[PDB]
Amino acid sequence: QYIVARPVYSTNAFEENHKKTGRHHKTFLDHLKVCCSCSPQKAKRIVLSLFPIASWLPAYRLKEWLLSDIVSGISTGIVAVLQGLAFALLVDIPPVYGLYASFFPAIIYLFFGTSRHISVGPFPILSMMVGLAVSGAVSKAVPDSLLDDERVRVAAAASVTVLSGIIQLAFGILRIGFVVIYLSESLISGFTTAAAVHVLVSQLKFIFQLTVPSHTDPVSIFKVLYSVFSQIEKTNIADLVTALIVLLVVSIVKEINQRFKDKLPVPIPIEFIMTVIAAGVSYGCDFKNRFKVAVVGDMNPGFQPPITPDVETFQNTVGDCFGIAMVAFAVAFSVASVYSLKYDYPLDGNQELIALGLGNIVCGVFRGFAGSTALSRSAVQESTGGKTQIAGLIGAIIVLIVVLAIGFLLAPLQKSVLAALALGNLKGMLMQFAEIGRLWRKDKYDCLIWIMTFIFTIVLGLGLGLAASVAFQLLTIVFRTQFPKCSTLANIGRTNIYKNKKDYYDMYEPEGVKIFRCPSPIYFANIGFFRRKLIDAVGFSPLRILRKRNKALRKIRKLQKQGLLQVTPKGFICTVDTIKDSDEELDNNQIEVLDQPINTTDLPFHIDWNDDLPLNIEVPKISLHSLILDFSAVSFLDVSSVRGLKSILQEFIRIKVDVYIVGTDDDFIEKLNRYEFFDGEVKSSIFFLTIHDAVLHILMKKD
Amino acid sequence: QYIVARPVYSTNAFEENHKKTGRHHKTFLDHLKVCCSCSPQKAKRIVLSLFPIASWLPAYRLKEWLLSDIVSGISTGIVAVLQGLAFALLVDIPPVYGLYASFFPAIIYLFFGTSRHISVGPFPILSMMVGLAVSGAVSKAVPDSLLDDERVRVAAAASVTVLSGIIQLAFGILRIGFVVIYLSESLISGFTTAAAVHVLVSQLKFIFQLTVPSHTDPVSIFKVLYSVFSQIEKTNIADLVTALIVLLVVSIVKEINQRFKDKLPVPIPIEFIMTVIAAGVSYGCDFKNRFKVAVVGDMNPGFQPPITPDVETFQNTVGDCFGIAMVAFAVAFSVASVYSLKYDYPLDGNQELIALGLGNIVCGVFRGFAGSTALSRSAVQESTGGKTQIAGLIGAIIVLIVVLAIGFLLAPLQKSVLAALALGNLKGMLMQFAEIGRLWRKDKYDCLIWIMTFIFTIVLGLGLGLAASVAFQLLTIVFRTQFPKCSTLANIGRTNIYKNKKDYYDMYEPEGVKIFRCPSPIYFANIGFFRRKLIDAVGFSPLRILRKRNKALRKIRKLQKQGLLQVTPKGFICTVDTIKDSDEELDNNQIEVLDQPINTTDLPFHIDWNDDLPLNIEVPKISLHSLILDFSAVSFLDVSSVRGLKSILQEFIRIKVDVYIVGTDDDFIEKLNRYEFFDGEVKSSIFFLTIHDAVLHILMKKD
Ligand SMILES: CC(C)CCC[C@@H](C)[C@H]1CC[C@H]2[C@@H]3CC=C4C[C@@H](OC(=O)CCC(=O)O)CC[C@]4(C)[C@H]3CC[C@]12C
Ligand SMILES: CC(C)CCC[C@@H](C)[C@H]1CC[C@H]2[C@@H]3CC=C4C[C@@H](OC(=O)CCC(=O)O)CC[C@]4(C)[C@H]3CC[C@]12C
Ligand SMILES: CC(C)CCC[C@@H](C)[C@H]1CC[C@H]2[C@@H]3CC=C4C[C@@H](OC(=O)CCC(=O)O)CC[C@]4(C)[C@H]3CC[C@]12C
Ligand SMILES: CC(C)CCC[C@@H](C)[C@H]1CC[C@H]2[C@@H]3CC=C4C[C@@H](OC(=O)CCC(=O)O)CC[C@]4(C)[C@H]3CC[C@]12C
Ligand SMILES: CC(C)CCC[C@@H](C)[C@H]1CC[C@H]2[C@@H]3CC=C4C[C@@H](OC(=O)CCC(=O)O)CC[C@]4(C)[C@H]3CC[C@]12C
Ligand SMILES: CC(C)CCC[C@@H](C)[C@H]1CC[C@H]2[C@@H]3CC=C4C[C@@H](OC(=O)CCC(=O)O)CC[C@]4(C)[C@H]3CC[C@]12C
Ligand SMILES: CC(C)CCC[C@@H](C)[C@H]1CC[C@H]2[C@@H]3CC=C4C[C@@H](OC(=O)CCC(=O)O)CC[C@]4(C)[C@H]3CC[C@]12C
Ligand SMILES: CC(C)CCC[C@@H](C)[C@H]1CC[C@H]2[C@@H]3CC=C4C[C@@H](OC(=O)CCC(=O)O)CC[C@]4(C)[C@H]3CC[C@]12C
Ligand SMILES: Cc1c(CC(=O)O)c(=O)oc2c(C)c(OCc3cccc(Br)c3)ccc12
Ligand SMILES: Cc1c(CC(=O)O)c(=O)oc2c(C)c(OCc3cccc(Br)c3)ccc12
Repeated sequence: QYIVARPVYSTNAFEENHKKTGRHHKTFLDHLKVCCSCSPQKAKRIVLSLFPIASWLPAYRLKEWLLSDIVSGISTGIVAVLQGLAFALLVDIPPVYGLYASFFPAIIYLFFGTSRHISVGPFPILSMMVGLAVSGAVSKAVPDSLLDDERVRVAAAASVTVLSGIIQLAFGILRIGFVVIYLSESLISGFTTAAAVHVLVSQLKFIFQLTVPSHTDPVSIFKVLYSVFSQIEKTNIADLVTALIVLLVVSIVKEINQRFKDKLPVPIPIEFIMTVIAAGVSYGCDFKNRFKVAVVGDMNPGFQPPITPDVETFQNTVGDCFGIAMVAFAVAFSVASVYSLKYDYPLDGNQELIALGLGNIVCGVFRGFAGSTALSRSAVQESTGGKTQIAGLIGAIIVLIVVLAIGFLLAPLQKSVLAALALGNLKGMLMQFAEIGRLWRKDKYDCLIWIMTFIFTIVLGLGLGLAASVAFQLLTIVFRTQFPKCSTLANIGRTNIYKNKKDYYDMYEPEGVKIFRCPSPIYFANIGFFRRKLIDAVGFSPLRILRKRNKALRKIRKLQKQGLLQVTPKGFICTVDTIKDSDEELDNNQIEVLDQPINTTDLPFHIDWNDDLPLNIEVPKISLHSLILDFSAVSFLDVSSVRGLKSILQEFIRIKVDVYIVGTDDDFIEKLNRYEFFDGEVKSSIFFLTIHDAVLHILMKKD
Repeated sequence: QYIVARPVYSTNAFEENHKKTGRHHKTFLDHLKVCCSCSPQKAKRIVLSLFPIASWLPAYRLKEWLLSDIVSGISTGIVAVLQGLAFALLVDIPPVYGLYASFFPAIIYLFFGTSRHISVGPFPILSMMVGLAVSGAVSKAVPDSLLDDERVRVAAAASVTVLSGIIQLAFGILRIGFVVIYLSESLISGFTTAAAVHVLVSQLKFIFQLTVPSHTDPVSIFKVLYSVFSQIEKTNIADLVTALIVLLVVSIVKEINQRFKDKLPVPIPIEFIMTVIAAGVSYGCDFKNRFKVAVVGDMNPGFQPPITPDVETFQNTVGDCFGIAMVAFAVAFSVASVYSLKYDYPLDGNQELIALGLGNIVCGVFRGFAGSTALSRSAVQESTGGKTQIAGLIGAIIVLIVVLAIGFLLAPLQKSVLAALALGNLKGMLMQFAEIGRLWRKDKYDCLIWIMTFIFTIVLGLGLGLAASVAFQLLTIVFRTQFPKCSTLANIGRTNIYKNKKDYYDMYEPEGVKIFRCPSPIYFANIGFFRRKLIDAVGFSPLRILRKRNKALRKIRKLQKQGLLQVTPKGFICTVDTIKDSDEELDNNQIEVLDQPINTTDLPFHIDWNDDLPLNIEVPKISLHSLILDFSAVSFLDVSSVRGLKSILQEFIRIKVDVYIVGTDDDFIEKLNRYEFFDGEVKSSIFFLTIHDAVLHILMKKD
């Protein structure tokens, strides 16, 4: 049974009775001293962190990993070259550079990445942001045949990717890799759904084989839809039907692969065996002159010389570069986190940012585009049996083999099989659409975040949609605690349990005592509402009572000066039957005098202010004689709430009702001590430990 | 003394023992029914709210107000015409329209405003924002002698003010007048400081009588500084010296007016006598040909015909219109709130928005600009003795008299005495600069908001700086609770008081029990940090323990299948001296099997998992056998934190350690019931009332 026999504490007698350890809080000098205190072990640890490869390469086990690693590397390399060919078209650049986006960063990641399962490269939505940023750049560059336009587009892509990599490297160096926590789960869901719809709309111009002008940021998806639906009559029926059949069978075989896992190890690489089928069917049968199907151009073999990034493209695409870098880092961290949790190894987000930045910089310098890990490719690599990043090495080797020697294949490719392959990974993100119902029935509040994120992204394009969604998500925090369900507490069962005042039957509030609870932190957006709710719950504005008391005191002093009232130690003689009620109206610049606290030290009679006054003065009465604030859920006050709380406490103290604050820990009172909260009026003895402690102290003091 | 004797409760037995009132929460149908249920009393109340004038005109007391009201009206009218002349110059439009901005809205406010002390009109910040919006509008309008430029500027000003009034009216209709609470006190202070610097820089082109191009939003103050400092040699020494002397005398007299209040009622109207002596000195002595001082042009008497607002200017300045409307409403509410608190009358924010919108619309339709209440003018009107809005009527009457009959005056005005008068009321706002020190020594977190607001406003111009600062402040809200000071609790004095684990000496944690406290709400930005801190405090990742236990069970089952181990009710025979340790490496797509909950029902021996296992299995031991989460400060969980909490609770329950949640009220458990938090695993019996209740229940269950 709950049995306690302790003295009543008030966090002041408690501090005296129980001494503290007196821990020294960390200053600013010692922090700098300890981070700047270089040591050989610290240097070795920081170097190993900056070069994670040396951490695990000597620890590689050469018996149970090589076969699985090489198989996964081959499979992920094939899927990576196919995905690069598909994704390079989203930027309206020649597909050759796609191989670079699937080759250069991954190699760099091998020597700087900390994860062990993801497969670095391009993923479709990042490619779409690259394309949007490029279309913005070329349309804004001041001017000083189509191959020239393609070359300037690829130059813009390289520049934008180099700047994105520079931004990622700068973020990683500054050790601000904790930014990824500002993106909620609901915002991520909404962004994934909107991105799914965006990629579905953007692949249409390849499924139908039409020509669309490169649209811009303000409203992109709807413009692409309009321009692609205005020219249905100019479609290619053969390309449409082949895209539909390959997409349908790819989805079917993906469903079979997901359904059958135990009986089917090393899942069927339908992508390779089907791109080869499409290539073989196109070859010989000539789906380039018998039909008018667009075909991937002749691949020019060999690498390309690096080009310095353009300063003008840096200047014109800064905000979109910030956006693309943040999206890339967030996607990579979210993809790697699941595998890290599954296999239980440490993950360094900041090192991930550094590796991504270096990979992006290297790839962009060599005419590629921004890269990360792709969920579909990473899932393929892991499920095939990927163990370490050596699978990434084998994938890069396969991509290099394709880009160097085996390049005249994939040349008769249908240029729509790639689009269907890219869009076939849309099952998860589109099926995620069934999240409005769950959130609405669950929380009714994160559903608002999801819907607003979806609408904002769809309207604004992913460059600005993410930022607007983040702003709205941050605003929803203030929205949640904008109107706290402030309540009045009361005793239950004549014990030390206190609950809401409209929830039970055998309740008993102590006489002249009202207990208030505000179950949310009080900051700039809450102090007004908290003050209004507290005043309404109490039943009277303390300032009004104080002003009325001051006016009554002034009237009494005036009557005493006129001699109509004689001051006695007990009461007054009141040598008047009835006065004419010559109430005075105080002008401006003098009403503030009524705000001052009342001190009747001159008058021997201690006026009760609650029974009655001579000559029938107003003097409104108050039954409440003590107030306890249940600050058990208050988590932080900064400035405005502190000023409001100080004003409220001064107002209550001045009308001669004590106020007690209950439930706060030592950290809260320590923090409040800095705000100059305490002074000659609001002492430090108003803080207590538990509501029952406060009420017991009140009862002891009163009688 | 603190005496209590009650049974141990767990918010489930407590619910059964103490029945609830069963209050019916308001639905969506009843809310609509009650707001749509029109009633004659409700209609009368809503009409009186929509026309607050009829509320107080019959209640006017024509014995003690009329003299003070008329005096205040005359004084505020003189100061209002002077201020309008000064402020209209900030928009680079002829000063005539300034009178309109000081006349039209105020009259409208008389029939729609609810405040009783403020004086409606233009204030220099709103004029500057109008000027910036106009300069943006004319520079962006597609094209289809100097007076034509002035006429198009005034047309743009009228259009932008009409749109701002429309926005204000729309906001007031929608009853969203609570937006004004999103602006903290620190943000307000920073904005006022930056705006003081802005007005000081923008009055320079009049302080010296030069010519400056109308700069734009991106960086305005610095551009004006450069273009005004490149032409110091083209100044007017007479204008400079006269502006300096009028500034000096007005500052000195303001100082003596603040210092001397009791001995000097109805404060000296220094502005009126100063401008009249400046005009008299200019007249006759001809400060227009003896010197080259720019003067106010010949006033064209009479009103002007209304012009329809321009659609092109409407669409070109939507965002700046939103910004100016919000700034105007916030300024008016902040100015009126102080007086409402001083005189204790009801104040309606939504009605204030409606009145401001109607006034702005009427003024803009009649060729004026945006209007609000100015702190200087309102303070003058109140301190002179203003009692109600009739003083506003008298001020509007004086302005009308000036604009109709006495208009040839103020023509020999010096066009810099007005600038000096406008800038002389800046001391009380520039003295806010000494707020960085107070905040830094006080809170160290709102000082960041103040500095960021100052920098953002200075760099970006007010219209964008306000929005950027609001976004940063909303981000700071998350910043405060991004890294909660998570702590471990322990008993104090062998009683029901629990405190931090590094703050006392005679502490006693119960055996195998760790109590965790997270003193901040857990949302998307906190669940990862909370989980990491909790796991670190406990000392082991539960998932690792569960996986190792599952691996050990699989190995034991394999040995039993091979027959090397014989299962007995107590222990095993273990018919092997030592095995070769043929540890198996589980491949991918099968590791998740180790994640499944443990269930050794088939084996009769209940494995303790803490003493020892045959054949020297790893099986890490855990001393902790019960965990209590002090959810006394948790205020809200939405989705992501709920998912993380469910995962953590499942992980802990599966490794056979009970988990209890303590301190939450009925509202929190009711809310958590919706998130599908409870199921067959995490029952509803894990919630308790107090930490001592939880530990007492643990002790009772254990022994
Ligand atoms: C609060 C929620 C609803 C988000 C706010 C939505 C606005 C930011 C969107 C909605 C409608 C959009 C407009 C809809 C149509 C157009 C026309 C469009 O012009 C073209 O047709 C350009 C063609 C070309 O040059 O290729 C330029 C963007 C614009 C003004 C859009 C700008 C962005 C707007 C205002
Ligand atoms: C979230 C809120 C804003 C509700 C969404 C409303 C939509 C139904 C509206 C808002 C913006 C509108 C679009 C604004 C601009 C365009 C582009 C316009 O096409 C062009 O300008 C032609 C391009 C060219 O040929 O250069 C066709 C109409 C369309 C898709 C509009 C279709 C209807 C849209 C999507
Ligand atoms: C976390 C921080 C450190 C990352 C910021 C990214 C910088 C590495 C980028 C972003 C803005 C870039 C600048 C944007 C604009 C210019 C002006 C440009 O000057 C010109 O020659 C202008 C050309 C013209 O306008 O005619 C020189 C490069 C520079 C400094 C850029 C250099 C690279 C900068 C600093
Ligand atoms: C995330 C935190 C830790 C750092 C964020 C820093 C950025 C918000 C700032 C830092 C420097 C800024 C840049 C400084 C200089 C320039 C060049 C500027 O271009 C010009 O100088 C144009 C001049 C002309 O047109 O005459 C465009 C803005 C930009 C890219 C700025 C963009 C915003 C930047 C990257
Ligand atoms: C991160 C915090 C601390 C500061 C916020 C950074 C940006 C929001 C600001 C800082 C520097 C600003 C830039 C500074 C200089 C210019 C040049 C300016 O162009 C001119 O001055 C053209 C006129 C002329 O120079 O003749 C256009 C705005 C711009 C790009 C500014 C845009 C807004 C920027 C990037
Ligand atoms: C704390 C940081 C983030 C912001 C403050 C930095 C300032 C010291 C810099 C940043 C942008 C600069 C401005 C960028 C552009 C211009 C416009 C330029 O206007 C002109 O007349 C240029 C044309 C010419 O004179 O040839 C004058 C300098 C100025 C105000 C610069 C002055 C110095 C500024 C304000
Ligand atoms: C729900 C509440 C918050 C409503 C708030 C009001 C504003 C959002 C409305 C009121 C007036 C509206 C404007 C009134 C007139 C027009 C002209 C209209 O026509 C054009 O400018 C296009 C034709 C052309 O090119 O001339 C475009 C929308 C716009 C700017 C409107 C945009 C939306 C505004 C600002
Ligand atoms: C704050 C909440 C309560 C309401 C938010 C509404 C605004 C953010 C939206 C609603 C309607 C929008 C307007 C709808 C239409 C247009 C016309 C658009 O111009 C064009 O379509 C130009 C097309 C061309 O030039 O061909 C410019 C933006 C604007 C004013 C939009 C600006 C953003 C507005 C005011
Ligand atoms: C394009 C894409 C694909 C297509 C493919 O990989 O083939 C996918 O499968 O998953 C995605 C996921 C899960 C995404 O969310 C990650 C995220 C985390 C934090 C902030 C933000 Br913003 C985004 C974003 C894009 C994709
Ligand atoms: C122009 C101006 C003058 C000049 C004069 O009247 O002579 C003044 O004296 O005070 C001001 C104050 C105190 C201002 O802050 C009010 C505010 C409240 C809430 C949000 C925001 Br954003 C702003 C804004 C402008 C002025």
